[PDB]
Order: sequence, then structure tokens, then C-alpha cells
Amino acid sequence: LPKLVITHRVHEEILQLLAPHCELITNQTDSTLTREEILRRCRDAQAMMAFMPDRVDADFLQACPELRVIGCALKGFDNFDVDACTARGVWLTFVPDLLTVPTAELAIGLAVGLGRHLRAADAFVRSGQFRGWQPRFYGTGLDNATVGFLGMGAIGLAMADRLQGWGATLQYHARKALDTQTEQRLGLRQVACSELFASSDFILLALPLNADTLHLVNAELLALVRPGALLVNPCRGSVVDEAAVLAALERGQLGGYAADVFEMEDWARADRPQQIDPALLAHPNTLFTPHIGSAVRAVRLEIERCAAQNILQALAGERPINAVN
Amino acid sequence: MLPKLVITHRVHEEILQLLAPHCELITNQTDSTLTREEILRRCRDAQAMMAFMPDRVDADFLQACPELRVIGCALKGFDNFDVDACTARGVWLTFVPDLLTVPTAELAIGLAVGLGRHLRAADAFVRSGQFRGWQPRFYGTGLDNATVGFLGMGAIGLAMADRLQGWGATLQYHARKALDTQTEQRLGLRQVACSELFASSDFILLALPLNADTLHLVNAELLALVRPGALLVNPCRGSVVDEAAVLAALERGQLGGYAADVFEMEDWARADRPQQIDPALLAHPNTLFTPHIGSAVRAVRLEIERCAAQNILQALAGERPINAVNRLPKAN
Ligand SMILES: NC(=O)c1ccc[n+]([C@@H]2O[C@H](COP(=O)([O-])OP(=O)(O)OC[C@H]3O[C@@H](n4cnc5c(N)ncnc54)[C@H](O)[C@@H]3O)[C@@H](O)[C@H]2O)c1
Ligand SMILES: NC(=O)c1ccc[n+]([C@@H]2O[C@H](COP(=O)([O-])OP(=O)(O)OC[C@H]3O[C@@H](n4cnc5c(N)ncnc54)[C@H](O)[C@@H]3O)[C@@H](O)[C@H]2O)c1
Repeated sequence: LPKLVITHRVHEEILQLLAPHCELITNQTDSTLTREEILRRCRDAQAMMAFMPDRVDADFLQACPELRVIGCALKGFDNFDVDACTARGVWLTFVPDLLTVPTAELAIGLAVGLGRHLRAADAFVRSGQFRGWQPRFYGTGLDNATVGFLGMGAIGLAMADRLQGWGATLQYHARKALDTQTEQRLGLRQVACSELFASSDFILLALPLNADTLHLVNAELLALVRPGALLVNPCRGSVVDEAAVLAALERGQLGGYAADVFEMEDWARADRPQQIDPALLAHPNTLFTPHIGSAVRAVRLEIERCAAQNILQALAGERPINAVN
Repeated sequence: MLPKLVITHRVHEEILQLLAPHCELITNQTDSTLTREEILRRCRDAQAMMAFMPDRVDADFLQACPELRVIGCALKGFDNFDVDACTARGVWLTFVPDLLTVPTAELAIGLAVGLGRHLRAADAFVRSGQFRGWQPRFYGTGLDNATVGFLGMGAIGLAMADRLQGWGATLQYHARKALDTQTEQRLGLRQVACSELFASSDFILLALPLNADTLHLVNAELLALVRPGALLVNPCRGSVVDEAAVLAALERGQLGGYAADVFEMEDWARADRPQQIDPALLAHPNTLFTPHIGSAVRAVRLEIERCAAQNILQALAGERPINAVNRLPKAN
């Protein structure tokens, strides 16, 4: 039986699916294992199921000469040397875009949770202090607010779709303009970047991490915001300068920051932060999630099934449906 | 001689200015709620009252305030105000029919997402300093492809259905009256029986007033019907659900979760009301709570106060208040 290494915990159904066809070396824990431990497991493996924290470069592959396929439970290229894969005759597969929708859902949850002070609200009830309706605990809603999107691709559109009927005025800035018919359907108006930060009550980020988008949301752009403005980051940590965000919060100019992603997980950068600043983590005007954008059971199960089906295709000798090479 | 107006809770300065020409104001410009005893004392010789969520007006209250012409409520659900007793005393009762709807609807949906996505525990984890990167954790329930069931389909029910239009869910509802076909078609709403709603829904969103028919409607029997993992969200009134039965359903792991902006302990018109939220519910991990902040948006509260102020002025000027709940004799 061909050997398969699964680097992270999967649903038992996935183990049940693969076991008849593969000898399984599994990691049914919550932990990410060391690169050394992964290399050890994969040395004589014919297949790998890889997840977001996995990094595949030329060196990794050379140390796994029997590898025929890496089935990824993901969609991004950044961690995987596609050209080195083909060069060593290894199939690299990704999943179709099942991640955008749950992320967009979470982003809007984060906007409402941040605007309505949900962390502090829930803490107040849980503590036993609630004795009835009180005239305070004020927040900001979406109705009549201006929502600005920085970027307008897959998640930008998914979020704009889900804000239809919320009574907001939608605006965006993107490197590529939307076609006129989409703009009119969604009620989106294109604005300049400086204008987006100057005039938005909510700023929802919807852009990728590039050399040119690194720290795009910096002290200069944040200095433009309306006092009390809310910033939501479901994209990548490093499109934002987290130091500058924290300073804008402590100044009281930025009203809140919600994030699913953090500068510290963007490993390619030499002087990336090693953690999230404890003072950011302690700030009251925040709401955080541990990169759970696609953390919907049905979605995660389907992603894993896709990866698993792609691995079985490659092992049976055929070209996998979601082969990227 | 200006009519005396008792205002039980703090109001914006701009509302105090609109009323001051026509009324002597007996105010409570603190953050606190006064006792029953204190409110009765201030209203003894009052012509008007602006009441808020903590207020309760029964026959006994009105008997001790015989000069009252109007009670203007800054709320929509007037379950704690005895309408018939007001009418018997020739007192107008007014409410606010629409202004609370939208921020409450926004909140209800934010609660649904927060509850389904394990936001409380997820945030706590990041704040602990222990985040290292993606983990196969916090897998939850999203709206895409879910069955969303509404119990009640009035202003808040409709505002929520509106806000879910691009979310890829299957929307169904139970109400006392069906929506017309055209509205159902436009919003993708399918009418179902109550037990059907409870048996089939991934999310159950309550949008019902508190009355004798809805009192403990969401009871043990209905909760025994839910698909294991089902999420229940209550933005309306605490006592529409039996909190004891809800906790029990969470503890056996059948109900996947309960989110609530409102609590049984607030429903004063009940003789047997719980005096607190059960510490075991408050401590349960599969929850998400907010302290009756449905309409707590400054710009909205100002308009709510204004509506109530305007109704009170209309009554005091001798006309029929536009948002009167009851009807008094008027010269034709
Ligand atoms: N948190 C999560 O779980 C999660 C889930 C899905 C995607 N994401 C992340 O979200 C990001 C965006 O994803 P997507 O699929 O929408 O990307 P996309 O490529 O579909 O769209 C990107 C958009 O950003 C715009 N853009 C690029 N550079 C810009 C710039 N300098 N200024 C303004 N706009 C610019 C583009 O024109 C485009 O409109 C990705 O980096 C992805 O990794 C995160
Ligand atoms: N959390 C908050 O701050 C907040 C804000 C506004 C309203 N509320 C509460 O929410 C309630 C609903 O508000 P609304 O504006 O939608 O009220 P509404 O009167 O506009 O609509 C209530 C709906 O429930 C239906 N209904 C009544 N009894 C029913 C039953 N037994 N079975 C099925 N359906 C029934 C009615 O047919 C009506 O469609 C209010 O009465 C109030 O108690 C809370």
C-alpha cells in the first residue's frame, strides 16, 4: 500500500476513506509538527496531504524521492514551489475556491461584533452584572454608514453581496476596476485610496499580500480616518502595519480593529513580528480570530475530501482533477 | 401651568429642549434605574410619563397617578404596560413601531454568526498569546446552505430576512399570518409549521412579541425536536423561551447553542419571573450574550426618544397620538 502522510488532523471520514488505499501516517492532534518531524515521516512516502502551515520547497522534495503527489487542503501558491514540484515529477493539487464564502461571512460577523462591542457586551452579561436595560452601551451599526472596501476580487464581492439590504453606502478602491454592470448591481462606487480612508465608517480589507501591498495600511493612511472608524482585516496580516494600527487605537482615532490574520504568520519576511503585540491583544477596541476564515465544518470536510480524491487519482496513475502542474 | 412630565431614564439634551417649552420636566439624568417606589412618588401628580424598558405600569400604578394623560413608551414591545388598564383610566399609551427594528436585526445576525463561528472562544484564544498559526480548530456552522427558520415575521423578522438575501441560506418561517405570495417569492421565504421549523432548522431566529400565547413557546417539547447542533438566537423577549429548557438542551448537547440579547428576568409583568439569569447558563461555553443592546446606537436612540416625545406632546395638546396603542373618546 502506497504511504500517505497527513500533516494535520482530519475528520475520521477522511481516514476511513483513505485507509483501504493507503498506509496512513497521521497527525490526529491540534498541533503543527516541526519541519524535521514532517521530513522524517515523508522520507519514503508516496503521498502527502498538506495544510496551510506546510511549506514545500525544492529542498523538501529532494529529501522525499518516492513522493508522487502532494494533495493540498488549500488554494494558495505562496508556500509551495510549483515549478520545483513539476521538475521532480510530483503532482501538486489544490482545492476549488470553497474558502471565500465562509471568510466573507466571518468578516461581516466581525464588523457587527466590533461595531457593537460584542466582546465587552458578552463579558458584562457573563459576569452576573446584568440587572436590566440601561441607557448606555452604545455602538455603531451598518445602516446609513459608509462601508469602504480596499480590494474588490473574490472576498470583496462576497462581502458586498452579503451587505445588500443592510442600508449602507458601499464604496471601493482596487487595482482593477469592476465592470459597470457589477457596480450598479451591487451599488458599489469606485473611489481613490486616500478618499476611501478619509470617508469610510467601516473599512473592510479585501486585497492579497504582495511586495507592493506589504504594509499598505500604514500610519499615513490611518491618519486620514474619521475618529471612531472601524477597520476589519480578513485577508493577510501584513497588508497592515500592526504597530501603526495599535498607535491609531491608543490615540483614539481608530475606533476599532478586527482581524482574522496577523503579521506573525507571514513567514517569508525576514523581520516579521514573532508574536502579536501583547498591547494590541489587550486593547478593548478589538476583536480577534485565529485564522478561522474557512473554519466551517462542511467546508473543511469538503476541502479534505477534494484533497483525498486528488491523492487517490494520482496514486492510481491518472492526472488529478485539480492538478496545478 | 405646564403639565408635569416624568422621564424615568436619561434622555438626550436635544429632547429635553423640545419638551421644556410645553412641560415641567421631572428628569432622571443619571445612568441608573430608579425603584418602583421612587417612580410612583414622582408620577403621583404627573400629567405625562416617558417610559423605557425597565418600566412596568399596572392597574395599581395608574390608580396612584390620577392626573396621567399619556404614557409615551420609548420601545416597541409594551408587554409590561397594561393597555386595558390605561384605557379604563383614560390614559393614552403610545409606542415606537419601526425605529428599533433595524439595529436589532443587525445585532441578531451578528449574534448568529458569532455563535455559529465560536467567536467568544476563538477571540479568547488569540488574546491568550498562544496563537502560532492555522490549526484544525473552531470549525463551526455558517449560513451558506443552512436552513434558517424565523419564528415570527413582522418588522424584525422581515428586516433579518432582508439582511440574509445574499447569504445562500434556505429561508423558512412560522407566523400567525402568512406573508403574501409576492413577498415570499421576493425574499425566498417558505411558510412552515412551528414543529416543522424546529425539526429542520440549522439556525432558529426568534422574532415574536411576548404575550400569553408566546409565553414559554420555546419549551422542552419543541427543543426536543431540534437537529443536534441547532443554534437558537433570541433578540425579542426572554420569556418567549423557557431558559431552563434551553439550558437543559445545551447540557445534553442537543441544542448546539443559544445567543440572546434579552432575558426572562426583565419581563416584570410576570408574577413568577426569575430574578436572575441562571449562573449555569451564563457559564455555558455554547452561548453568546448581550445586555439588551438591540437598539443601542446613539443616532437611533435619539429618534426613538423624539418619537416618544412627539406622541406625548400630541396627547397633551388634546389630539390622538399618531402611535397610540389604545383608543379614547374623541369629539367628532
Ligand atoms: N482569512 C482567511 O481565511 C482567508 C480566506 C480567503 C482568502 N483570504 C485572503 O484574502 C486575500 C484576498 O483574497 P481574494 O481571493 O479576494 O483575492 P483576489 O485576487 O480575488 O482579489 C484581490 C483584489 O485586491 C485588489 N488589489 C490588489 N492590489 C491592490 C492594491 N495595491 N490596492 C488596492 N487593491 C488591490 C485587486 O485589484 C483585486 O480586486 C488573499 O490574500 C487571501 O489570502 C483569507
Ligand atoms: N432586543 C431589542 O432591543 C428589541 C428591539 C425591538 C423589538 N424587540 C422585541 O421583539 C419583538 C418583535 O418585534 P417586531 O418589531 O418584529 O414586532 P411586530 O409586532 O412587528 O411583529 C411580531 C410578529 O410576530 C408574530 N406573532 C405573534 N404571536 C405569534 C405566535 N404565537 N406565533 C407565531 N407568530 C406570532 C406576529 O404575527 C407578528 O408578525 C417586539 O414585540 C419586542 O418584544 C426587541
